Amino acid sequence: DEANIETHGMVPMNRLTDDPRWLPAMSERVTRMVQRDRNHPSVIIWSLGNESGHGANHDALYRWIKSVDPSRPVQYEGGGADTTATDIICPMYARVDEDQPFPAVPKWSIKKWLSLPGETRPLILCEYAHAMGNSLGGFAKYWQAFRQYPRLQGGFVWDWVDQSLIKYDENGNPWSAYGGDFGDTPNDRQFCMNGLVFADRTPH
Amino acid sequence: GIFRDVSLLHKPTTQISDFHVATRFNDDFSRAVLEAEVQMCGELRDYLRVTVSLWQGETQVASGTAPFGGEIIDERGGYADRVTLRLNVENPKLWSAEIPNLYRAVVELHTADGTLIEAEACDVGFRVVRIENGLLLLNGKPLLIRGVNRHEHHPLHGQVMDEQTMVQDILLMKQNNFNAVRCSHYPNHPLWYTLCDRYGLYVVDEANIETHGMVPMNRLTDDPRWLPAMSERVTRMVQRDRNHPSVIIWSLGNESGHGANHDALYRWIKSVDPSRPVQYEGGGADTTATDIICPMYARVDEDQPFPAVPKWSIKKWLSLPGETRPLILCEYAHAMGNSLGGFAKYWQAFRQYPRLQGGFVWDWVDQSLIKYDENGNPWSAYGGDFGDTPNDRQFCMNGLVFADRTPH
Ligand code: NA
Ligand code: NA
Ligand code: NA
Ligand code: NA
Repeated sequence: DEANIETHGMVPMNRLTDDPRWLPAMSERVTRMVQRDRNHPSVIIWSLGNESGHGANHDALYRWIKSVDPSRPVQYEGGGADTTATDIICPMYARVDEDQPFPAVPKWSIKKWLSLPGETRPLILCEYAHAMGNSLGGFAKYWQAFRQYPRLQGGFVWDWVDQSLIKYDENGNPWSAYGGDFGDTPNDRQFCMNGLVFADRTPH
Repeated sequence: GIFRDVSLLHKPTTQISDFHVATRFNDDFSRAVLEAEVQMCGELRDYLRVTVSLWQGETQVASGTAPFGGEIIDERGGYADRVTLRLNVENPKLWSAEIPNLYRAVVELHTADGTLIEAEACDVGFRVVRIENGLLLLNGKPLLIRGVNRHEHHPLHGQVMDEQTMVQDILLMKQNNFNAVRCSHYPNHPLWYTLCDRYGLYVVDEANIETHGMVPMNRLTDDPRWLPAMSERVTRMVQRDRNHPSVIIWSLGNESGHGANHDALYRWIKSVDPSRPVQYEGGGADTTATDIICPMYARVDEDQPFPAVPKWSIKKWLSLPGETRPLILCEYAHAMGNSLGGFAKYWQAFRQYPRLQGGFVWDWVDQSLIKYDENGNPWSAYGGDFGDTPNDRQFCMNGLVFADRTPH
C-alpha cells in the first residue's frame, strides 16, 4: 500500500520532500493511508510513495509508520533504493548482473547490491521487467537469481495493464490511444503502455 | 630428514629472550608509535637497560631507552623481566607489497654505563591490517589479493629450500602480478618471510596442521587430547613470525574440519596478536574460527551444495543472511596441467564485488621430482614413479610453473 506522494518532476527530485513546509501535506498522505488500511491482512508492506528523492520528511514519516504500525515493513525506493527510509532494498530496474553506476543513486546489480559492505536488508524490486510492448526479454535471469539468492525475494513487474484510452474513428470504430492523441502536449507518447495485458485485459 | 638448517647459537647468560614489535597509527597514518616489548632471561640487575633504535638506512629516526620492569597488569604487579619502549615516528614510510618500505629495529641489551651485552634486530614494516565493515584493509585501503599458494618444493632437493630458489619464485610472482603468497600448508623457511618483507609480498602464515585423511576430517581437531599438539603448532608459529610485516594473516592450518580446538586457537591468536586477521577454511570456510570467508574452489556463479559444507557461489556466499565478512579464496583456479580456464570470470567478480577481495591460486610450482633414465637422462616424475603405493598419480603437479620454474 503506497502513499500518494510522487514529486518526480521536481529538480532535484527531493526539493519538496526535503522541505519542512511540505511535511504536513506529505504526512496527511501517509498517515491517512495507514489509518484507513491498517486492518487489511493483504497489506503486508507500507510504501512512502514513489520517485520523490530522499528528504528528511521521508525519514520522519518512515519512523511515524514504524511507531504506529510495527506489524508491517516500510519501503521506499527514492534516493537510491537503500536509504534509511526503507526496510527493504527496493530498486527500480536494477539489473541482475550489470551495474548502472549513476551519480548519487547508482543502480547496482541486485546480486552485488546485497553484498555491499554493511548491507543486510532483503532486496525486492519495486519495479522491474518493463513490459513496454514486445518486452520481458531476460525475465528468466531475474527469476534464476531470485531462486538462487535467499535475500533476493522477488519484485513487482512494471506493469499490469496498458494505460491506453479508447478513441473513435470517423466511422465510429474504437481504437486504442496513447500520449499525444488527445492534443495533450507535451506528452510521453506510448510510455503509458507498459502492461502485461492490454487495457481490455487481453494478455500480451 | 633434517631438511632445514642446523645452527649453533651462543647467547649471554643475561639475554634477550623474546621481543615483539607493534605499530599503531592515527586516522591518516601520519603519526606512528612503534611499541617494542622486550623480555629477558637470566639475572636481573638494576643497571640493565634496553635500548630500541629505529633506522631508515643509515638515518636514526627514533630511539628509546629504559630499565626493565613493565607496568602493573594485575594484583601481583607487573613483569620485572620485561620492558616496553614506545617510539614515535612522524610521517612513517608505510609498508606494502607495492612499496615495501622497511625500517631496521635494533634491540640492545646493555648496562647503564653503556656496555653492550647483546643485540638483536628485525626488519620493521609500518602497516595496519584490519577488517573494517566487511573489508580487509591494509593502511586504510581495501586489498585485492593477487595470490598464489606455494609449497616448498625443489625437483632435485625435494623440500629443502635455498635462497636462490626463493628469490627466483618471488621475482617470477611479482613479474606475473602476484602480490600475495599462502604458505600452503605450514610455516616456511625463515628467510622466506624476510624476502617477502623486502620484495613486497603479502603472506598468509599457516600452522602445520592438516588432518585431511581423518574420518570425519575433524576427528582429531575436535578431540581435546590433541589440543596440546595443535596448540604448539599454532603458538610457536606466531611466536616465531609475528614481527614480519609481510605476514598479514594467520591461518590455523588446512583441511582439518572444524573442531573446538580451532575455535580455541583462533581466540588465542586473536588475544596474543590482534594486529592480524585469522583465517581457516575447514568446516565450510565460514566458521567461527575465521575472520575471512576463505573457501576452496568455490565457483563464481555455480553453487555446489555439498552436505554440511556447501561451496556456494562466492557472489551468493557474500549475501547469505547474517554474513558480513570479506571473502578471499584460500585456493582457486586449480592449475593442474592445461588449466586456468574461466580465470577471467573470477577476476571480473573480484573487481565488481567489493567484498570479493581475491584469492590464492592453486598453485605456484609443480611438485614433480627428477628421476633418471637408463641412459642417465633426467625426466620429471609424479605419484607412483618411486614405487609409492597407494599414490595420487599426477595430482602433485598443479603449478603455474614447472618444477624448474619454467612457466606454464
Ligand atoms: Na530468493
Ligand atoms: Na510508463
Ligand atoms: Na573486490
Ligand atoms: Na595436488
